[PDB]
Amino acid sequence: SRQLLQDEMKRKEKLVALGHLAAGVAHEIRNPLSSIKGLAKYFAERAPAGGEAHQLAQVMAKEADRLNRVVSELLELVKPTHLALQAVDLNTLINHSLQLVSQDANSREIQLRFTANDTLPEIQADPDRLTQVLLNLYLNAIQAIGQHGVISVTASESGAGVKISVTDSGKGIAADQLDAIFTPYFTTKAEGTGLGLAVVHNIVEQHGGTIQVASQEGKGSTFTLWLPVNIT
Amino acid sequence: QLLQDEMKRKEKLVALGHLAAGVAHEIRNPLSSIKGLAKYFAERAPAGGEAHQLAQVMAKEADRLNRVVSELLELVKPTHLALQAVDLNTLINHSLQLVSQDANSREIQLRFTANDTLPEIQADPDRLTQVLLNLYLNAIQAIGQHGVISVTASESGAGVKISVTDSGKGIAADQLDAIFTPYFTTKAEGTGLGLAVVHNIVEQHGGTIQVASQEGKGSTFTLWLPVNI
Ligand SMILES: Nc1ncnc2c1ncn2[C@@H]1O[C@H](COP(=O)(O)OP(=O)(O)O)[C@@H](O)[C@H]1O
Ligand SMILES: Nc1ncnc2c1ncn2[C@@H]1O[C@H](COP(=O)(O)OP(=O)(O)O)[C@@H](O)[C@H]1O
Ligand SMILES: [Mg+2]
Ligand SMILES: [Mg+2]
Repeated sequence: SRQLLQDEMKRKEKLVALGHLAAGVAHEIRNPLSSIKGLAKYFAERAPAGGEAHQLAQVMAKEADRLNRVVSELLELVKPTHLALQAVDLNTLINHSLQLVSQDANSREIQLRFTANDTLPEIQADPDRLTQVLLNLYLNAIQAIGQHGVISVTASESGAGVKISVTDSGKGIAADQLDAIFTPYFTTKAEGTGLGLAVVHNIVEQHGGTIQVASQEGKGSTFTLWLPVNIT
Repeated sequence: QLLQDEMKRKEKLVALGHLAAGVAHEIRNPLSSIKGLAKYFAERAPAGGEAHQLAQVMAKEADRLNRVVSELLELVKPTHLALQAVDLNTLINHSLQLVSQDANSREIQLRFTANDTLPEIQADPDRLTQVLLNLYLNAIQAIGQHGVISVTASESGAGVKISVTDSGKGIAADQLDAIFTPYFTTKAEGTGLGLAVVHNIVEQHGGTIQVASQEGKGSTFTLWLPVNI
């Protein structure tokens, strides 16, 4: 028995270690990309405007920024699961996230809607990762509405856990794309990282919850989150 | 359930491979164009100036990013096969036995007939067992209760064919290749990595996997593996 546990512990250790080394390699990819992004901006600025050199240098800079954001999200995904659990009231966390996105919503003329239920029970979760998830969903919704929209967030008690649903009024998603939407590296945006919903899924998986989506193209979309009241 | 954990770890390694190949593609298409732009700016700029040196620096940086992405890919590259002689009858039986209790409780019938004349192939038993377990679990999920699971093994050419047929719930034909793509799944819970592991192991061995499915009727998955790699 002593050796068998030593064994299972060793296989688990090998997977987490591979994750740690992968995070390091990703951090080292960020360094030449950041160098490339800076040097491509210099060349774009110094190059004669309007020409092919200027266009190519600016496109390459934009691509290097997109690549740094892709690599940061990849690091978030490859990193071993590390959750700082805490008892959190969801109303306060949701309000804080909404206040975090308020300026960008008002700039684009998008309404933030959320009603709080003080009856709502506290959940065992990592508040920073839940923020990173809510913000990713909010950003997706904002990009999709583009202007003149509304975001409705609600929280309710489902069995044991809670369901936070974020509904937008944007372009929606076709049923054909309704499955590749969570697939890594898939995006319909030229300045998009197709890893935001991958990160959302990973974080909600580490929390033992579920992410589901219901969308009608043009009408809008709704992302529903189930998070357990007790992590165990 | 320590088996379930080992399965999950294999799924995570396959996922890391996919993520790495994706970042590599996304990083590599621009790289060549950046290196050319660097070369044009450097030839245009006077020798020794700041634009010249910085252009060489940008080129070297693109080459270094290629080296680092190659490193990530090599790190997630799967270990070579532990090639050993395997009697597939014994393996299929052990695989079904690892599923015996869950199939029994969920009212699932396990049917296999062994051919004594079936040759023993050079393969990795643990990985083949992983492909079999993945196919079986997917099949049980396809039908919670009142189903039958049929496995057949046969010689074919210079190889062997194993077919897993289930009553299940069926998969439409409009989504056939996409079933093998990693992170692809038709259930709310669950990863989309099982058949990704299956395909990775089969292609590692040197064989092929094919699917047949009638909606509402059931699904058949066929594996061809070589006798000597
Ligand atoms: N609220 C939404 N409304 C419409 N489409 C959405 C929404 N959220 C996600 N999507 C779709 O999912 C794809 C993947 O999103 P994600 O993985 O977060 O990356 P990105 O936001 O960079 O595209 C988007 O390109 C888009 O097509
Ligand atoms: N034999 C089958 N019968 C019915 N549906 C299947 C079968 N095999 C795979 N599927 C569907 O395709 C998805 C892809 O399988 P897989 O990648 O293993 O995902 P999972 O880990 O959720 O089982 C499954 O989740 C299931 O929804
Ligand atoms: Mg996004
Ligand atoms: Mg599966």
